[PDB]
Amino acid sequence: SRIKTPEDISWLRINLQPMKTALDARVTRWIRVYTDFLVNQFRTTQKNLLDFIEKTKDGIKKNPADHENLHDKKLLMSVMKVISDVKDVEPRREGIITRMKEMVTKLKKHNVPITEKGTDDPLQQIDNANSNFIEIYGRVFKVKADIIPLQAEETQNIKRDLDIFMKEVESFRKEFMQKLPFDYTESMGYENIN
Repeated sequence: SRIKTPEDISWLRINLQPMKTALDARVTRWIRVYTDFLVNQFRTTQKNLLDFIEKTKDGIKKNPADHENLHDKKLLMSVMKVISDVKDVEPRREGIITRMKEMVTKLKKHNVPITEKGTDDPLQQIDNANSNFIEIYGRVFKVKADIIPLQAEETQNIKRDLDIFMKEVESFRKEFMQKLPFDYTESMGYENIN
């Protein structure tokens, strides 16, 4: 823009406006390529973690009823889920939220502020998702406190399984060694091998 108006040489008249416009457009393409992806990444990871705390609460709501199958994990629409491991995955999302908030602060320098001024959104979509996240983390914690206690018994079950199966493995390995070097019926060459 600061590039001078069409300057004419002494010999003939001259203009630069098409080049000026095309360079403006080129750097505008640069700006667009930079902006779109950053808005997308920050907003998507925020909506992701919001929904993640949602489904966390919903999962913590299922098991509190004491049953033998609920002593184990849960199975729903091809997804497998323990209570304790989810009590653990909750702080992981809580931790990603902070880096995401810094990223949204950076995004609050191009496009979240274009929203704040242009469309007059009093609350941006990311910050709305963030407030909802706070509420749902609270509710998650409330249901989380009740079913903190979990599968000591099932860990013991795993151990017992490993034991029994190793013992039968050992007996079968002894039989493996017995029948391993052709100590069986040997009538002919193909027979003893087969």
